[PDB]
Amino acid sequence: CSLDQTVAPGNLTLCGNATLFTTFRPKARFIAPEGWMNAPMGLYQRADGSIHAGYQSHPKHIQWGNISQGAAYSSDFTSWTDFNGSEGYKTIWPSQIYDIRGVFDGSIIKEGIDGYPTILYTSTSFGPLGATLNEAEGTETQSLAYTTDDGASWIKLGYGAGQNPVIYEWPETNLTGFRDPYVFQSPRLEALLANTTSITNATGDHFATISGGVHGDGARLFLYRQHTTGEFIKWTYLGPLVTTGYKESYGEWSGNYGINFETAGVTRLNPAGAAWDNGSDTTAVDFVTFGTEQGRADHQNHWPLWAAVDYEVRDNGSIEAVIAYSGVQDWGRSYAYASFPVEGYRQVSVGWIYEDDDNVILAKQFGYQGAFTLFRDLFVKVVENVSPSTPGLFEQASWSTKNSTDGMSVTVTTLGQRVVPETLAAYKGNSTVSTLAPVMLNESAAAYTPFSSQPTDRFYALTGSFEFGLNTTAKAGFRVLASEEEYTDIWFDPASENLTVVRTASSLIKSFGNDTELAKVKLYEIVGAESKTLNLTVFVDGSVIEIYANDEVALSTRAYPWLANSTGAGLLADGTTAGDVVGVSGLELWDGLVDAWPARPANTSQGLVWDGPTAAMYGLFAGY
Amino acid sequence: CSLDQTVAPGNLTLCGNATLFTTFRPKARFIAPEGWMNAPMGLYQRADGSIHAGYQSHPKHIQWGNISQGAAYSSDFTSWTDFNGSEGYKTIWPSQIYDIRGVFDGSIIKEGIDGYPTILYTSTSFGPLGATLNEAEGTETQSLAYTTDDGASWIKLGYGAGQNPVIYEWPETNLTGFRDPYVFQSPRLEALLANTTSITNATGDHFATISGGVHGDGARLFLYRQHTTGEFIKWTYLGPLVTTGYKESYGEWSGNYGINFETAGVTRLNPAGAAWDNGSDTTAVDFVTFGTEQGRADHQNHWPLWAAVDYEVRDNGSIEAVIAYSGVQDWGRSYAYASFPVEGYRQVSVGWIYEDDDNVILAKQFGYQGAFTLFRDLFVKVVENVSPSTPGLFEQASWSTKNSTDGMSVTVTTLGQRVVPETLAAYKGNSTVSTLAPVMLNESAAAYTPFSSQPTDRFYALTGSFEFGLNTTAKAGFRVLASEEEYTDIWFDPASENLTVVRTASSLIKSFGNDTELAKVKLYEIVGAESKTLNLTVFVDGSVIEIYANDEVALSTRAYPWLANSTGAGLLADGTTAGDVVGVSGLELWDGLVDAWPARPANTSQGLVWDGPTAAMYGLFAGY
Ligand SMILES: *[C@@H]1O[C@H](CO)[C@@H](O[C@@H]2O[C@H](CO)[C@@H](O[C@@H]3O[C@H](CO[C@H]4O[C@H](CO[C@H]5O[C@H](CO)[C@@H](O)[C@H](O)[C@@H]5O[C@H]5O[C@H](CO)[C@@H](O)[C@H](O)[C@@H]5O)[C@@H](O)[C@H](O[C@H]5O[C@H](CO)[C@@H](O)[C@H](O)[C@@H]5O)[C@@H]4O)[C@@H](O)[C@H](O[C@H]4O[C@H](CO)[C@@H](O)[C@H](O)[C@@H]4O[C@H]4O[C@H](CO)[C@@H](O)[C@H](O)[C@@H]4O[C@H]4O[C@H](CO)[C@@H](O)[C@H](O)[C@@H]4O)[C@@H]3O)[C@H](O)[C@H]2NC(C)=O)[C@H](O)[C@H]1NC(C)=O
Ligand SMILES: *[C@@H]1O[C@H](CO)[C@@H](O[C@@H]2O[C@H](CO)[C@@H](O[C@@H]3O[C@H](CO[C@H]4O[C@H](CO[C@H]5O[C@H](CO)[C@@H](O)[C@H](O)[C@@H]5O[C@H]5O[C@H](CO)[C@@H](O)[C@H](O)[C@@H]5O)[C@@H](O)[C@H](O[C@H]5O[C@H](CO)[C@@H](O)[C@H](O)[C@@H]5O)[C@@H]4O)[C@@H](O)[C@H](O[C@H]4O[C@H](CO)[C@@H](O)[C@H](O)[C@@H]4O[C@H]4O[C@H](CO)[C@@H](O)[C@H](O)[C@@H]4O[C@H]4O[C@H](CO)[C@@H](O)[C@H](O)[C@@H]4O)[C@@H]3O)[C@H](O)[C@H]2NC(C)=O)[C@H](O)[C@H]1NC(C)=O
Ligand SMILES: *[C@@H]1O[C@H](CO)[C@@H](O[C@@H]2O[C@H](CO)[C@@H](O[C@@H]3O[C@H](CO[C@H]4O[C@H](CO)[C@@H](O)[C@H](O[C@H]5O[C@H](CO)[C@@H](O)[C@H](O)[C@@H]5O)[C@@H]4O)[C@@H](O)[C@H](O[C@H]4O[C@H](CO)[C@@H](O)[C@H](O)[C@@H]4O[C@H]4O[C@H](CO)[C@@H](O)[C@H](O)[C@@H]4O)[C@@H]3O)[C@H](O)[C@H]2NC(C)=O)[C@H](O)[C@H]1NC(C)=O
Ligand SMILES: *[C@@H]1O[C@H](CO)[C@@H](O[C@@H]2O[C@H](CO)[C@@H](O[C@@H]3O[C@H](CO[C@H]4O[C@H](CO)[C@@H](O)[C@H](O[C@H]5O[C@H](CO)[C@@H](O)[C@H](O)[C@@H]5O)[C@@H]4O)[C@@H](O)[C@H](O[C@H]4O[C@H](CO)[C@@H](O)[C@H](O)[C@@H]4O[C@H]4O[C@H](CO)[C@@H](O)[C@H](O)[C@@H]4O)[C@@H]3O)[C@H](O)[C@H]2NC(C)=O)[C@H](O)[C@H]1NC(C)=O
Ligand SMILES: OC[C@H]1O[C@@](CO)(OC[C@@]2(O[C@H]3O[C@H](CO)[C@@H](O)[C@H](O)[C@H]3O)O[C@H](CO)[C@@H](O)[C@@H]2O)[C@@H](O)[C@@H]1O
Ligand SMILES: OC[C@H]1O[C@@](CO)(OC[C@@]2(O[C@H]3O[C@H](CO)[C@@H](O)[C@H](O)[C@H]3O)O[C@H](CO)[C@@H](O)[C@@H]2O)[C@@H](O)[C@@H]1O
Ligand SMILES: *[C@@H]1O[C@H](CO)[C@@H](O)[C@H](O)[C@H]1NC(C)=O
Ligand SMILES: *[C@@H]1O[C@H](CO)[C@@H](O)[C@H](O)[C@H]1NC(C)=O
Ligand SMILES: *[C@@H]1O[C@H](CO)[C@@H](O)[C@H](O)[C@H]1NC(C)=O
Ligand SMILES: *[C@@H]1O[C@H](CO)[C@@H](O)[C@H](O)[C@H]1NC(C)=O
Ligand SMILES: *[C@@H]1O[C@H](CO)[C@@H](O)[C@H](O)[C@H]1NC(C)=O
Ligand SMILES: *[C@@H]1O[C@H](CO)[C@@H](O)[C@H](O)[C@H]1NC(C)=O
Ligand SMILES: *[C@@H]1O[C@H](CO)[C@@H](O)[C@H](O)[C@H]1NC(C)=O
Ligand SMILES: *[C@@H]1O[C@H](CO)[C@@H](O)[C@H](O)[C@H]1NC(C)=O
Ligand SMILES: *[C@@H]1O[C@H](CO)[C@@H](O)[C@H](O)[C@H]1NC(C)=O
Ligand SMILES: *[C@@H]1O[C@H](CO)[C@@H](O)[C@H](O)[C@H]1NC(C)=O
Ligand SMILES: *[C@@H]1O[C@H](CO)[C@@H](O)[C@H](O)[C@H]1NC(C)=O
Ligand SMILES: *[C@@H]1O[C@H](CO)[C@@H](O)[C@H](O)[C@H]1NC(C)=O
Repeated sequence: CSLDQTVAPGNLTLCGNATLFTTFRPKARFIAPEGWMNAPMGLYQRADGSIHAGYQSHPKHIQWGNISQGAAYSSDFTSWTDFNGSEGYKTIWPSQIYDIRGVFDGSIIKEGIDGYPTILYTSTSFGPLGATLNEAEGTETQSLAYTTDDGASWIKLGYGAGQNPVIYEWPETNLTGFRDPYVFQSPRLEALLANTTSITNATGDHFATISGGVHGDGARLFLYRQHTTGEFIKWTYLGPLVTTGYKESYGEWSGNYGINFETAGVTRLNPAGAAWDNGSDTTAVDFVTFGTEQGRADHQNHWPLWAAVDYEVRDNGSIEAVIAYSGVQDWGRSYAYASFPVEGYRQVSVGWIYEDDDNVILAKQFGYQGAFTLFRDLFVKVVENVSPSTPGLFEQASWSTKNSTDGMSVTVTTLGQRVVPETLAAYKGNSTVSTLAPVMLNESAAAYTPFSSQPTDRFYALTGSFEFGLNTTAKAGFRVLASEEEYTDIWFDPASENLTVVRTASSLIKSFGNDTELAKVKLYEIVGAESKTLNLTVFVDGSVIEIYANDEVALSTRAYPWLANSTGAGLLADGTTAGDVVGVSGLELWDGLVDAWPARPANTSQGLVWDGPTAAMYGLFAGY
Repeated sequence: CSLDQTVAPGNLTLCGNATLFTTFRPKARFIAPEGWMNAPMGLYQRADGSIHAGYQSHPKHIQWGNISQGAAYSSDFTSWTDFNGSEGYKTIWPSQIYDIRGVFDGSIIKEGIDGYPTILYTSTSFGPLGATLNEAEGTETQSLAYTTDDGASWIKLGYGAGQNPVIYEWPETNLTGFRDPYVFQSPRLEALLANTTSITNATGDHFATISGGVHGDGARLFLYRQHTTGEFIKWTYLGPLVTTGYKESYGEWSGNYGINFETAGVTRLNPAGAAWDNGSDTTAVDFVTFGTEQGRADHQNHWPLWAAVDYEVRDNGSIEAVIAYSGVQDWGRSYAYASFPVEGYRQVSVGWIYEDDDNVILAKQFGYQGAFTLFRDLFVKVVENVSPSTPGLFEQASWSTKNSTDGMSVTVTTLGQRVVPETLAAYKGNSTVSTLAPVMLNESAAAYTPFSSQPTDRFYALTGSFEFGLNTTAKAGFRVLASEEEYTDIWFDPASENLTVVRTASSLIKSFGNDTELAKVKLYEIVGAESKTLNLTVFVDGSVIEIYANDEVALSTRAYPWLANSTGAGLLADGTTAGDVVGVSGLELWDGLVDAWPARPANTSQGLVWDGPTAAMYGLFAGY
């Protein structure tokens, strides 16, 4: 095993465990110290204002198993500190018959058991578990634990009648899944249900959704309500909140609803952020965010989606969330988005970016798998004075339109996402910032034009505003992690409305994924404008490439170039001419970003272990 | 619910939990503080000379489940103190994927991991588990834990490759069971295998048996040897030690070998007690003790047996224990005998006495189930100068015979059992002792003759020597727990060789078992004697009646008389005449015995709990 990054890569499968630990590793974002991670969980803002972030964790392994909550905290979403207790950075782990198969995703009741922060989580036990298997009742249940030390440790309720697990009966037969409880308060839902509480007797101030579906008949999001305020044992099933069809698709802008939901949550937003009104705010919109499985040919069969919904009250005292429009939270290699409330009327969302090594060829050599996305403020994105001649505008696919009284302009509403300002400020302030001169891309434009200032490593951010003609057929964008022989191309093609990440040359190492990523982006044309603009921001962080367009479209992906000098970046141009010109302005490079884990050494591997021959006997975990 | 024991019992099923806690409860023996107990486990003499006793335990329940090690200690086998830690009186419990279904029986390596006492135990996980089910590999494995605080707590080895569980591969396919590891040192077996260690490479000083069987083909005791001295991870399977047939019986004196062995152990004894010679002691005999299941129509389908064995060395470096003669360790409601070494060349055996409420009618009202037997010294019982005209003597069923050179007398050898002297001394010294005049039972004998001194409660011991004519047809014995309306009759009938416990009148409460207990007892007639003698000792301890004959035959059973005055005792006589006389001598009553748990209050119930609806979902434990 040679680690010489000045020559072509050898057979890297001969390299030892964690020998490639630092080679491709993000430095500027949330990531476990080592080993396997997946979904964010247990997210909450603590009493001191800091953020507690949990994650699905399997230390010293590079595949999923014995799944536990790893945890850390931060005052600014950006610089983090690991918890360190008797189980290292874990704070909840399988320990009881009801959760011994895995401590799955859960969410936080801020004022819970004895007034303490309390997690409601999916406690798993034995038996077939999965949307494509014959799962039975009891395999997935929902259980409580609380913390008396602000997340350093959690105490589970006892096992038994009137204690854990607190939710165990399936609300309908033949479920594809029954997990990922999302607990939330909702003045909106309370107001809607207030006239029906005699029917159900459920009057608590917390609601919970559980994600699942029904075999052969599509996904379901089940709504429960806390039966009595201040009491956390009894949760009353109201009814299905979201019901979709077996592999139903709302269309090209909306992914596919698959067969089963995972990590679903419910929020209410207005243009500024989170909305906590009872329905009286006419600018507020109700949203559900949710993962779907088995409705996609690639990306691990997973779509991270969202929908704007209009609530209807059923005669039996339940709520139907009728989908008004439906979109995609991230178009790339991410999933398991969780959102949580943050002071100052914010709702913040974060997901998991998986690797692109699905055949598990170099995972042991990494010594870890997975990272988070950046933390994102959610809000209602409102675009005013939109031209009615914007192509495809009245499809109203993942947005709504409201015509002006005179019919000459439109107001567009959709889900907005932007990186939390704390992270952008910290990134910029710790980076070498190069403000770049604007560039007209015309007949003289090369295919690739390096920026006048270059990155010094694989940790940087770039932004630019690309102004296109209304009938352009030109393509433009950014090339990143670039040398002569390796590079990743991010293109926007206004004629097709497609944002693509072409990865055919991303790496000389042939075992990593190289499929082209694709997102749809609607450039809402403004009344009186003779052009249309794409604001494109890209974060490069080890192997992560995380792309944001117009505070709306997100696409996370992976690139693993071998060569030490595959760090460059610049502008891409295709079919730009004297007549079909792309004006690029607002160009800026941030080199360095932030060291997100200042207390960690460069190599936090503790080695990898094998569970031994019993892993295959039990049949629950891969064992490595 | 009336608790008036001066009148007939009402409907006691209306009584609350643990309302009958003290009514029938043993006071003079080892018993858990409350709830369910079964098999003794983890038995060892600690460095300070005290005895550590573990037991299969399910606190706050009255059926088996979440099975754990409860523990206590004693300096004299007789007066005990509970451990008290974070889990009350438990010291090992289900906590890992490999043992979450139950911490089953295990035994002690005195100088184990890092020099500490170490338990090798059956760690159970999910799946069908049982001799009549389709069990698979992995459901029962064997794991290690060690104690740094003399049994107050145990630390398990980690889960994984080269750690726990340490034995997981089935030695043969289609096992009926794979549990109850019994670890022991054996100069005998080491000497026998010393010439074959090149074949197996197993040279350690500890052996371990694992109890089981093969579907359709009878029970098996599998022999392992520690691969290397001072190392405890690697155990090498040598071969089957004991192989018996599907429901094979050695005869009327030997129970039935059933389909599967449980709690089997291996020892070597001589007339004084334990023998640690390499084979050079010609007075020493190798014994296996073992439970069998599904070879009995009653007594929970369970026989606690023993066999004298002659070891043969196989060509593959394993040992065949060929059964020379075969007997019964206890003929009544006991099972799960464990034996362990005690200083002064002793091997001490103790079992579990279950209740006689198999339909679980009053178990909740008790608030507990089960107790131990008394602790018993094992030894080789040798009877000299036996008359060749002793009926059935040369059947050599559960004994061996050696003729004198002249053929006129025989030496009989069998397994001896007697209550440990520490317990007899403590019992006698703390009791009101009445030494009773001898009684000739003849034509004037009533059916029942009360002793001249009577017990004052349900805690007493009695002994007597019954001298019978060689051709008697008379029966005699003891009546205990007796009033006019309730009593339990213990009869010996020399003509049939049957010791019986008739329980048709044991209690006015009709839900308890009332079947007649039966043991075979061989009165070895002595050359020149014109009579034959039965030495019969009976311990009455709450509901336990524990009977010993001739330091050889043991029979444990249960009686639950309701009336407060059903405590009396005396002599039984049937068919005694002027000519057929039974001389009773050496009569003595010990009233009171010992308070075995002096620190415990009278009622140590902590209430009972229900596991809730998930118990049936998981399908592992009854849930109460
Ligand atoms: C199979 O068997 C298994 C083993 O038996 C069984 O698991 C066990 O289940 C039981 C029962 O559910 C659990 O017991 C509970 O424990 C809770 C606390 O748990 C935390 O702390 C314990 C103990 O910690 C000590 O010991 C450890 C180990 O040495 C140390 O690490 C600690 O530092 C600490 O040490 C100190 O104390 C020791 C003595 O205890 C000393 O020896 C020592 O020197 C130190 O001084 C830990 O062991 C726990 O860890 C385990 O669990 C966590 C997850 O929780 C895992 O991550 C971890 O790996 C371990 O597995 C854990 O950290 C108790 O709070 C709980 O007690 C209450 O609940 C019951 C009702 O169910 C009540 O009877 C009781 O009164 C308590 O409730 C009161 O208090 C709470 C708040 O405190 C209130 O909310 C409640 O309303 C109530 O209030 C009352 O009192 C108030 C105040 O007075 C009053 O105001 C009110 O009005 C009211 O009256 C319970 O004891 C046990 O933890 C499990 N153990 C394990 C190992 O799993 C399993 O379930 C079985 N399975 C099946 C299928 O049956
Ligand atoms: C799913 O995830 C699960 C959770 O992660 C996982 O279970 C966990 O598995 C790990 C890995 O196997 C276990 O970790 C081991 O722990 C052993 C000790 O275990 C006992 O103590 C711990 C910790 O106790 C502290 O914390 C608790 C809880 O707060 C307190 O109650 C205690 O009082 C104590 O508190 C103090 O310390 C804290 C910090 O640790 C402080 O915060 C605190 O303030 C106090 O100061 C307990 O938690 C354990 O309880 C659990 O387990 C018991 C059964 O064992 C249960 O009954 C109970 O309910 C709990 O479940 C327990 O009591 C460690 O000994 C062990 O460490 C060694 O082994 C590894 C190799 O595997 C080595 O890397 C390491 O070096 C250690 O080995 C050395 O030392 C031993 C002797 O000590 C030697 O034999 C050995 O050769 C080696 O020697 C070396 O050093 C020598 C000396 O320098 C030298 O001479 C030699 O030459 C050599 O170099 C390991 O860390 C962990 O306990 C499990 N936890 C739980 C909750 O289950 C599970 O397996 C996963 N499942 C799957 C399927 O993957
Ligand atoms: C005395 O000790 C007991 C522990 O032994 C304590 O707890 C009680 O334990 C008993 C079992 O011994 C429980 O009985 C079972 O109850 C089931 C139905 O429960 C629901 O209704 C009752 C009555 O209104 C409620 O009290 C329960 O509420 C509690 O539990 C819920 C969770 O469900 C919690 O949310 C609450 O907070 C409470 O904790 C429940 O709502 C019942 O299905 C079950 O069924 C069988 O058993 C009886 C008797 O054998 C049969 O008649 C019947 O046919 C069923 O038999 C089954 O047999 C086998 C399985 O064994 C199957 O093959 C069959 O098909 C069949 O299903 C049983 O009756 C009791 O619920 C529980 N009480 C609790 C927790 O409060 C007592 O509390 C304790 N007393 C005191 C004062 O401390
Ligand atoms: C680097 O990290 C790893 C952890 O990932 C550490 O541990 C190693 O982990 C790997 C798995 O990643 C283990 O590989 C597996 O080994 C199985 C056979 O093991 C035995 O032989 C080896 C080699 O001589 C011994 O080292 C082992 O000894 C250890 O374990 C025993 C317990 O058995 C202990 O008693 C010892 O003390 C040791 O701890 C064993 O004796 C092997 O069966 C398994 O099989 C497959 O995997 C490969 C690669 O994918 C395939 O080629 C092959 O076809 C098998 O594929 C399976 O795929 C699926 C299941 O995934 C099935 O559907 C198929 O049917 C098929 O079975 C695998 O190769 C390795 O044993 C283990 N080593 C240990 C514990 O020492 C490393 O130690 C660590 N390195 C360092 C330096 O720290
Ligand atoms: O960690 C559990 C947690 O993650 C979620 C959301 O993705 O489900 C994950 C899921 O897959 C994981 O487990 C498999 C092991 O077979 C592993 O290959 C995969 O990489 C993991 O993401 O967990 C169940 C059980 O494995 C799968 O059906 C599901 O796809 C979330 O729903 C859950 O709380
Ligand atoms: O506690 C386990 C321990 O006991 C032994 C010896 O008797 O096996 C007991 C055994 O039965 C127990 O469990 C059943 C529950 O179905 C209960 O009804 C019974 O009263 C208990 O004695 O355990 C297994 C699994 O339950 C049974 O097949 C077996 O009969 C010993 O072998 C083991 O270590
Ligand atoms: C980058 O590295 C490769 C391999 O060392 C080399 O061939 C190339 O010239 C380097 N310089 C660049 C891309 O500017
Ligand atoms: C569907 O549900 C029932 C239990 O409600 C179960 O018997 C059945 O096996 C399930 N699965 C299928 C494939 O029908
Ligand atoms: C309420 O009605 C809806 C629509 O029919 C149904 O899906 C849901 O199960 C009902 N809620 C119940 C039975 O609690
Ligand atoms: C919205 O505006 C467009 C363009 O003026 C028009 O075609 C459409 O009918 C309008 N919709 C409504 C509801 O008035
Ligand atoms: C650098 O990053 C840290 C950690 O996020 C942040 O607190 C600090 O303000 C940043 N430095 C600047 C803006 O100069
Ligand atoms: C644009 O994307 C869609 C997928 O939504 C695809 O069908 C189409 O071929 C793409 N067109 C171009 C030119 O990239
Ligand atoms: C024993 O008690 C019962 C019921 O109180 C009574 O009938 C009987 O006379 C009592 N005395 C005895 C058996 O000596
Ligand atoms: C017997 O053993 C094999 C595995 O060795 C297994 O396939 C089979 O199902 C077992 N049970 C029966 C009843 O044959
Ligand atoms: C040794 O031979 C015996 C008798 O054939 C056999 O039962 C046992 O399995 C053998 N031991 C092995 C293969 O380790
Ligand atoms: C043992 O003694 C009996 C009675 O004397 C006799 O019948 C039998 O043959 C003797 N056995 C041997 C081996 O000499
Ligand atoms: C009474 O019993 C205790 C506890 O077993 C024992 O130590 C003591 O010697 C006994 N009293 C006597 C013999 O007087
Ligand atoms: C004595 O016991 C045996 C069982 O071993 C039985 O067959 C026989 O009938 C009994 N005889 C009498 C008279 O009790």
